[PDB]
Amino acid sequence: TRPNHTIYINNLNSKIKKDELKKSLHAIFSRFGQILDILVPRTRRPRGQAFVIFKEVSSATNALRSMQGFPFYDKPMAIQYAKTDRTI
RNA sequence: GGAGAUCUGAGCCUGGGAGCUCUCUCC
Repeated sequence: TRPNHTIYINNLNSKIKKDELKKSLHAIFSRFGQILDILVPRTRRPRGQAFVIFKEVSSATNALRSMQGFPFYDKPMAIQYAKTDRTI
């Protein structure tokens, strides 16, 4: 995998409501750059993943470096570049 | 077809979870 506009975040707290997770993620990650969209897809098992789609790849690069393993609702976030870029 | 719904709908797969499908609601 190589850098792209989208970061993949998992190990998120499954006990937090979706919309509050999407809101907090936006508030925390927006400092790195403009966010085009935040996705918290409906998993078969309880939600524990999200995609943050930045406008520039550099914003994703810095977002991934800074927030790697950072506590988030009492859990360290595991961050990667999204397998497939989710920008349309 | 599209958009949603399960720690608060379900089966299978996996067995160190970015899997497949169904069901329901709305358009």
